[PDB]
Amino acid sequence: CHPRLSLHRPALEDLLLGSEANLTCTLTGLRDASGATFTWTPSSGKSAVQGPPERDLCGCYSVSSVLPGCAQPWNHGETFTCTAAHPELKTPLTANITKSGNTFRPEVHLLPPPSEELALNELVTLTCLARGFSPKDVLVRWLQGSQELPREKYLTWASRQEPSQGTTTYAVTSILRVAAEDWKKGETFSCMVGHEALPLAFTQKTIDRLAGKPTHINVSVVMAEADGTCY
Amino acid sequence: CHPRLSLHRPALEDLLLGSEANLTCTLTGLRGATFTWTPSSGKSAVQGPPERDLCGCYSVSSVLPGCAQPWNHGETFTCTAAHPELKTPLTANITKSGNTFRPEVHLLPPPSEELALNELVTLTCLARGFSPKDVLVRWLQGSQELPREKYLTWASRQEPSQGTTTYAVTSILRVAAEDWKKGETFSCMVGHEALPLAFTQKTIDRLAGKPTHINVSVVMA
Amino acid sequence: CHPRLSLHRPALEDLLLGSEANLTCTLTGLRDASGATFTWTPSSGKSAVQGPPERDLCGCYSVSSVLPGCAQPWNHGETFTCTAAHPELKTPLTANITKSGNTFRPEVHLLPPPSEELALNELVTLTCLARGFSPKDVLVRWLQGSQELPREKYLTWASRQEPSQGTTTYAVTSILRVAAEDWKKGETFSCMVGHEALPLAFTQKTIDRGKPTHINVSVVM
Ligand SMILES: *[C@@H]1O[C@H](CO)[C@@H](O)[C@H](O)[C@H]1NC(C)=O
Ligand SMILES: *[C@@H]1O[C@H](CO)[C@@H](O)[C@H](O)[C@H]1NC(C)=O
Repeated sequence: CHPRLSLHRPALEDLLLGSEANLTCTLTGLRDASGATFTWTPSSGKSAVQGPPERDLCGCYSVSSVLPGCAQPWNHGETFTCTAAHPELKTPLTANITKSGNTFRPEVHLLPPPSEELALNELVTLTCLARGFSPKDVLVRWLQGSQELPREKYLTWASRQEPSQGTTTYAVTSILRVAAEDWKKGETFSCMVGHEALPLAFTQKTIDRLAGKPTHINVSVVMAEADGTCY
Repeated sequence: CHPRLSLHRPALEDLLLGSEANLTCTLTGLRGATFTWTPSSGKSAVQGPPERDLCGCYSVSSVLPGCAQPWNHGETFTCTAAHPELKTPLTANITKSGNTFRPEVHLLPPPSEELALNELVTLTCLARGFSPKDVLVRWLQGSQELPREKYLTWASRQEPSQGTTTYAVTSILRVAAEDWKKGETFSCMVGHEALPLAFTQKTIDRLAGKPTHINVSVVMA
Repeated sequence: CHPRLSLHRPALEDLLLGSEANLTCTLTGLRDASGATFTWTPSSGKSAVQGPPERDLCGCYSVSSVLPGCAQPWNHGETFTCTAAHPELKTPLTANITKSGNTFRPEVHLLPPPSEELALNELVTLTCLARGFSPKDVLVRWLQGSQELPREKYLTWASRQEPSQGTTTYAVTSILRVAAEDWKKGETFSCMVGHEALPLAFTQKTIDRGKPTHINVSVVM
């Protein structure tokens, strides 16, 4: 039915681990096609190419656009605007976007395997929880030793909003299943989280067999020459 | 503009808690209609009193109630529709699932980095490896069941193995530090179709993360 | 020496395990005619079945009245009624039943094994104790790991009334005997209790080898 125009933030995986940074601005409710060419208030190379539209419920057309090169305006704190001229409305429709403020940084925790899984000796599982961050975009990757595991080895849920104790924050989880022989050989596994509010955009926590439910605390302290003309 | 038919399995919150379990056939059109159910069951249904969706065709539903024992008994249900815009009647059907699997539930203790700020401790519940993807999760404190507005549970994704198809789901609950240091206990419950007694429970308190022995030695040499 | 009529309740195993519900109405005593007219005052269509020709002592002919489908009306608060009239007893009589109020939730403990047999290394006992619930209807089941043990590997007493201050609460016990190799190896067990005052119909406690922590500190000069 009637058209409606929306704006979309740049993807998180391209700002952290990438080079290019494309914004995008779509408009649904287009009948077949139109002569809409968009307007963007910083216009340094506005290669706003649209391409073939997509089909909706019972057959409809929706066309969009992009704009490249958005690292330094998006992180420095610029502003953007998208608007297009089209038939099926009175006034041409507009939209604006800005990098958010009033953010929080995530608290990352890596939990050891439960004690019951260790006796069966088939596989174990390691849980990675991130908690209390204000925008809802995150990245979770795993490492074994120092080598990154491929994406199809683990499972990550989505970011959701947790019950309120003040400001509104979010959370996420992930699990990885590894062979129970390697847990006793002494390998290490570690979890990485990438978020906007962190200082260098990534942080990590690490766990192996000794650190984390050890059933053993051994510590030796040797203090050598306590009466020893300290200068 | 376009016709469509569906069925739906009865919801798990009604199959497990209070047995009044419905079974829904929808039709999305009329851009007047009669439905027919092949198991007799005596009690007839009620038609939808026909809301609209997606800016378009107003759908119409009809619900056959009182079918909680033939669902678990292994019976089969089909519902047959009719409409002016339909050339033939449409039919579809639904059965109970076969070759189920039961879940494995774990409750993990809070990380020790968290106890140093004196605000709130975090408990984590995980359930893994069950074949039909429908599940329930409920938390407790002692015996008092907590209201649902106090925790957060995720959906039920599919986990990456090569053997079969299995699923998993998580949940967190943040309780106060003063109640944690007193020795209050907390529990996590999971409900599944494939469990024999329909519920399983795990609990925790401020012990059971503490280590079993500590060896310190100070050498003045 | 002649009985009068009264009315029983549904079985808790059937009412909790999701299957069905019945309701029984009985008189007996003498081998007389089959004009035992059982009549139910509320009846949603499917009325009762005049039951099997059961016998009791000196030919005391018992037949009963049993109706299916009694979960939702019993649970939300109806008030059922049974009336009867006999060829000998042509003077009719009636009884009533009602789901109770004034409920309390149970408290379940599991207790570790008995140092005397902890040294003997032959067999160990685990005792489950429930206490303080309002009707005299419970279930007890035992588990190991995630697997349910059969009902022949333990014993359970009946629920006696406990004497204490003011109100009438109840209690019941059960014991389980298991060999020592898996008990010292680290296998775990569970005790479950079903009761109609709990909001999710069940609770469950588990036990395993509750010890304190060791601390060794040594100074070497
Ligand atoms: C952004 O647009 C909204 C309406 O779409 C308007 O209310 C708001 O003032 C705009 N903000 C700026 C900074 O232009
Ligand atoms: C009923 O369900 C079966 C699968 O159980 C399917 O193969 C069939 O197409 C369905 N419809 C019928 C028999 O009309």
